[PDB]
Amino acid sequence: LKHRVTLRKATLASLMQSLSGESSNRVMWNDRYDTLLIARDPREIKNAIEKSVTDFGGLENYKELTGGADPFALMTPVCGLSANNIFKLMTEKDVPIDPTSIEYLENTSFAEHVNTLDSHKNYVVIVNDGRLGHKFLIDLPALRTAYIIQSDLGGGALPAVRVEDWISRRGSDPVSLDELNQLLSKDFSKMPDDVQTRLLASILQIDKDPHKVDIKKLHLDGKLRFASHEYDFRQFQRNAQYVAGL
Repeated sequence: LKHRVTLRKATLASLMQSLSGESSNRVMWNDRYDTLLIARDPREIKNAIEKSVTDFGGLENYKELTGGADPFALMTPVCGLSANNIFKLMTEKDVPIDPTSIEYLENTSFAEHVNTLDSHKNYVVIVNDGRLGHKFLIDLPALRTAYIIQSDLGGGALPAVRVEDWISRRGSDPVSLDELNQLLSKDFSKMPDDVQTRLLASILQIDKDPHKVDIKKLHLDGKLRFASHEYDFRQFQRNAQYVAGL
Protein backbone atom coordinates (compact mmCIF):
# COMPACT_ATOMS: atom_id res chain seq x y z
CA LEU A 1 0.00 0.00 0.00
CA LYS A 2 1.17 3.53 0.85
CA HIS A 3 4.26 2.07 2.58
CA ARG A 4 5.34 0.32 -0.62
CA VAL A 5 7.61 3.10 -1.99
CA THR A 6 9.51 3.41 1.30
CA LEU A 7 10.00 -0.30 1.84
CA ARG A 8 10.98 -0.76 -1.82
CA LYS A 9 13.58 1.99 -1.42
CA ALA A 10 14.88 0.31 1.76
CA THR A 11 15.07 -3.15 0.21
CA LEU A 12 17.07 -1.91 -2.80
CA ALA A 13 19.30 0.16 -0.52
CA SER A 14 20.27 -2.72 1.76
CA LEU A 15 20.61 -5.07 -1.22
CA MET A 16 23.05 -2.71 -2.97
CA GLN A 17 25.03 -2.02 0.18
CA SER A 18 25.55 -5.75 0.68
CA LEU A 19 27.17 -6.01 -2.75
CA SER A 20 30.55 -5.03 -1.30
CA GLY A 21 30.62 -8.37 0.51
CA GLU A 22 32.32 -11.25 -1.30
CA SER A 23 29.52 -13.80 -1.02
CA SER A 24 26.69 -11.34 -1.60
CA ASN A 25 28.55 -10.16 -4.71
CA ARG A 26 29.31 -13.69 -5.98
CA VAL A 27 25.74 -14.85 -5.54
CA MET A 28 24.22 -11.67 -6.97
CA TRP A 29 26.21 -11.37 -10.19
CA ASN A 30 26.69 -15.03 -11.20
CA ASP A 31 25.72 -15.77 -14.80
CA ARG A 32 23.93 -19.12 -14.31
CA TYR A 33 20.30 -18.34 -15.20
CA ASP A 34 18.55 -21.70 -15.25
CA THR A 35 18.86 -22.26 -11.49
CA LEU A 36 17.21 -20.32 -8.63
CA LEU A 37 19.28 -17.24 -7.67
CA ILE A 38 18.88 -17.81 -3.94
CA ALA A 39 20.01 -21.40 -4.53
CA ARG A 40 23.44 -20.18 -5.64
CA ASP A 41 26.23 -21.31 -3.31
CA PRO A 42 29.16 -18.87 -2.92
CA ARG A 43 31.58 -21.65 -2.00
CA GLU A 44 30.50 -23.74 -4.99
CA ILE A 45 30.91 -20.66 -7.18
CA LYS A 46 34.34 -19.98 -5.69
CA ASN A 47 35.47 -23.59 -6.16
CA ALA A 48 34.53 -23.30 -9.85
CA ILE A 49 36.77 -20.23 -10.09
CA GLU A 50 39.61 -22.08 -8.35
CA LYS A 51 39.11 -24.98 -10.77
CA SER A 52 39.08 -22.68 -13.77
CA VAL A 53 42.27 -21.03 -12.52
CA THR A 54 43.87 -24.42 -11.93
CA ASP A 55 43.00 -25.25 -15.56
CA PHE A 56 44.96 -22.24 -16.82
CA GLY A 57 48.01 -23.21 -14.78
CA GLY A 58 47.66 -20.79 -11.89
CA LEU A 59 46.17 -17.36 -11.21
CA GLU A 60 48.98 -15.35 -12.78
CA ASN A 61 48.70 -17.23 -16.07
CA TYR A 62 44.93 -17.10 -16.00
CA LYS A 63 45.00 -13.30 -15.77
CA GLU A 64 47.70 -13.16 -18.42
CA LEU A 65 45.46 -15.13 -20.78
CA THR A 66 42.05 -13.63 -20.02
CA GLY A 67 42.74 -9.90 -20.06
CA GLY A 68 44.37 -9.42 -16.67
CA ALA A 69 41.17 -9.52 -14.62
CA ASP A 70 41.10 -11.28 -11.26
CA PRO A 71 38.35 -13.94 -11.40
CA PHE A 72 38.02 -13.66 -7.62
CA ALA A 73 37.59 -9.87 -7.72
CA LEU A 74 34.24 -8.31 -6.84
CA MET A 75 32.25 -7.68 -9.98
CA THR A 76 30.85 -4.54 -11.57
CA PRO A 77 28.19 -6.13 -13.80
CA VAL A 78 27.67 -5.25 -17.46
CA CYS A 79 24.12 -4.16 -18.26
CA GLY A 80 22.90 -7.60 -19.37
CA LEU A 81 24.30 -9.24 -16.26
CA SER A 82 22.64 -6.75 -13.89
CA ALA A 83 19.29 -6.70 -15.67
CA ASN A 84 19.02 -10.51 -15.85
CA ASN A 85 20.03 -11.07 -12.23
CA ILE A 86 17.90 -8.35 -10.67
CA PHE A 87 14.98 -9.62 -12.80
CA LYS A 88 15.52 -13.07 -11.27
CA LEU A 89 15.84 -11.66 -7.76
CA MET A 90 12.53 -9.81 -8.18
CA THR A 91 10.42 -12.49 -9.87
CA GLU A 92 11.58 -15.84 -8.48
CA LYS A 93 10.11 -17.84 -5.66
CA ASP A 94 10.68 -21.60 -5.87
CA VAL A 95 10.84 -22.10 -9.66
CA PRO A 96 13.91 -20.90 -11.65
CA ILE A 97 13.26 -18.16 -14.18
CA ASP A 98 15.75 -17.71 -17.03
CA PRO A 99 15.47 -14.17 -18.44
CA THR A 100 17.53 -15.27 -21.47
CA SER A 101 14.97 -18.01 -22.27
CA ILE A 102 11.66 -16.33 -21.57
CA GLU A 103 9.49 -15.00 -24.37
CA TYR A 104 9.79 -11.34 -25.38
CA LEU A 105 7.24 -9.13 -27.10
CA GLU A 106 8.55 -7.21 -30.09
CA ASN A 107 5.62 -5.80 -32.06
CA THR A 108 3.66 -4.10 -29.30
CA SER A 109 4.02 -0.65 -27.75
CA PHE A 110 4.89 -0.29 -24.08
CA ALA A 111 1.66 1.71 -23.75
CA GLU A 112 -0.26 -1.15 -25.38
CA HIS A 113 1.14 -3.80 -23.09
CA VAL A 114 1.02 -1.91 -19.80
CA ASN A 115 -2.61 -0.93 -20.36
CA THR A 116 -3.28 -4.67 -20.18
CA LEU A 117 -1.53 -5.31 -16.88
CA ASP A 118 -3.48 -5.97 -13.68
CA SER A 119 -3.11 -2.70 -11.78
CA HIS A 120 -3.33 -4.66 -8.54
CA LYS A 121 -0.21 -6.70 -9.25
CA ASN A 122 3.41 -5.58 -9.38
CA TYR A 123 5.23 -6.15 -12.67
CA VAL A 124 8.83 -5.74 -13.72
CA VAL A 125 9.80 -5.39 -17.39
CA ILE A 126 13.15 -6.52 -18.78
CA VAL A 127 13.96 -4.40 -21.85
CA ASN A 128 16.33 -5.48 -24.61
CA ASP A 129 16.77 -2.26 -26.55
CA GLY A 130 18.88 -3.07 -29.61
CA ARG A 131 18.77 0.57 -30.69
CA LEU A 132 20.66 1.62 -27.56
CA GLY A 133 22.51 -1.67 -27.23
CA HIS A 134 21.25 -1.72 -23.67
CA LYS A 135 19.26 -3.96 -21.34
CA PHE A 136 17.58 -2.46 -18.28
CA LEU A 137 14.54 -2.99 -16.08
CA ILE A 138 11.34 -1.03 -15.70
CA ASP A 139 9.79 -1.63 -12.26
CA LEU A 140 6.00 -1.19 -12.10
CA PRO A 141 4.79 -1.44 -8.44
CA ALA A 142 1.10 -2.21 -7.87
CA LEU A 143 -1.35 0.68 -7.98
CA ARG A 144 0.81 4.53 -12.08
CA THR A 145 4.52 4.54 -11.25
CA ALA A 146 7.57 3.32 -13.17
CA TYR A 147 11.17 3.21 -11.95
CA ILE A 148 14.41 2.32 -13.77
CA ILE A 149 17.02 -0.22 -12.69
CA GLN A 150 20.23 -0.51 -14.73
CA SER A 151 23.99 -0.66 -14.92
CA ASP A 152 26.27 0.30 -17.81
CA LEU A 153 29.99 -0.03 -18.52
CA GLY A 154 29.60 2.84 -21.01
CA GLY A 155 30.79 2.91 -24.62
CA GLY A 156 27.41 3.49 -26.22
CA ALA A 157 25.09 6.48 -26.24
CA LEU A 158 24.87 6.40 -22.43
CA PRO A 159 27.65 7.05 -19.89
CA ALA A 160 28.94 4.31 -17.61
CA VAL A 161 27.00 4.07 -14.35
CA ARG A 162 27.29 1.53 -11.53
CA VAL A 163 24.06 -0.11 -10.42
CA GLU A 164 24.72 1.08 -6.84
CA ASP A 165 25.01 4.68 -7.95
CA TRP A 166 22.00 4.65 -10.25
CA ILE A 167 20.04 3.14 -7.42
CA SER A 168 21.33 5.50 -4.75
CA ARG A 169 20.86 8.57 -6.95
CA ARG A 170 17.76 7.66 -8.95
CA GLY A 171 16.48 4.37 -7.53
CA SER A 172 13.19 5.86 -6.33
CA ASP A 173 12.90 8.68 -8.87
CA PRO A 174 9.73 7.84 -10.85
CA VAL A 175 9.74 8.22 -14.65
CA SER A 176 7.03 9.21 -17.16
CA LEU A 177 5.07 6.25 -18.53
CA ASP A 178 4.56 8.48 -21.56
CA GLU A 179 8.27 9.08 -22.15
CA LEU A 180 8.65 5.34 -21.62
CA ASN A 181 6.09 4.68 -24.37
CA GLN A 182 7.96 7.01 -26.72
CA LEU A 183 11.33 5.47 -25.94
CA LEU A 184 9.98 1.96 -26.26
CA SER A 185 8.16 2.41 -29.55
CA LYS A 186 9.06 1.27 -33.06
CA ASP A 187 9.28 4.87 -34.26
CA PHE A 188 11.80 6.08 -31.67
CA SER A 189 14.57 5.24 -34.15
CA LYS A 190 13.10 7.69 -36.66
CA MET A 191 12.71 10.58 -34.20
CA PRO A 192 14.42 14.01 -34.37
CA ASP A 193 17.88 13.89 -32.84
CA ASP A 194 17.17 16.37 -30.12
CA VAL A 195 14.13 14.35 -29.01
CA GLN A 196 16.10 11.11 -28.89
CA THR A 197 18.65 12.90 -26.72
CA ARG A 198 15.85 14.35 -24.59
CA LEU A 199 14.35 10.98 -23.70
CA LEU A 200 17.69 9.24 -23.16
CA ALA A 201 19.18 11.60 -20.58
CA SER A 202 15.77 11.96 -19.00
CA ILE A 203 15.11 8.27 -18.41
CA LEU A 204 18.62 6.79 -18.27
CA GLN A 205 21.32 9.32 -17.19
CA ILE A 206 21.89 9.93 -13.47
CA ASP A 207 22.02 13.72 -13.67
CA LYS A 208 19.53 13.77 -16.55
CA ASP A 209 22.34 15.62 -18.29
CA PRO A 210 21.73 15.61 -22.07
CA HIS A 211 25.34 16.66 -22.63
CA LYS A 212 26.46 13.31 -21.20
CA VAL A 213 24.53 11.40 -23.87
CA ASP A 214 25.76 10.84 -27.46
CA ILE A 215 23.06 9.63 -29.87
CA LYS A 216 25.57 9.07 -32.70
CA LYS A 217 26.28 5.73 -31.05
CA LEU A 218 22.67 4.62 -31.39
CA HIS A 219 22.08 1.74 -33.77
CA LEU A 220 19.13 3.12 -35.69
CA ASP A 221 18.11 -0.21 -37.22
CA GLY A 222 18.28 -2.07 -33.91
CA LYS A 223 15.42 -4.20 -32.65
CA LEU A 224 13.31 -3.56 -29.54
CA ARG A 225 12.19 -6.41 -27.30
CA PHE A 226 10.76 -6.50 -23.79
CA ALA A 227 9.11 -8.95 -21.41
CA SER A 228 7.01 -8.19 -18.35
CA HIS A 229 6.63 -10.50 -15.37
CA GLU A 230 4.39 -10.22 -12.31
CA TYR A 231 6.02 -10.36 -8.90
CA ASP A 232 5.22 -10.53 -5.23
CA PHE A 233 6.71 -7.65 -3.28
CA ARG A 234 7.26 -9.62 -0.08
CA GLN A 235 8.95 -12.45 -2.02
CA PHE A 236 11.26 -9.91 -3.67
CA GLN A 237 12.11 -8.62 -0.19
CA ARG A 238 12.74 -12.16 1.03
CA ASN A 239 15.01 -12.78 -1.95
CA ALA A 240 16.84 -9.47 -1.52
CA GLN A 241 17.12 -10.17 2.20
CA TYR A 242 18.75 -13.54 1.62
CA VAL A 243 21.39 -12.09 -0.68
CA ALA A 244 22.09 -9.08 1.53
CA GLY A 245 22.30 -11.42 4.50
CA LEU A 246 25.34 -13.27 3.15
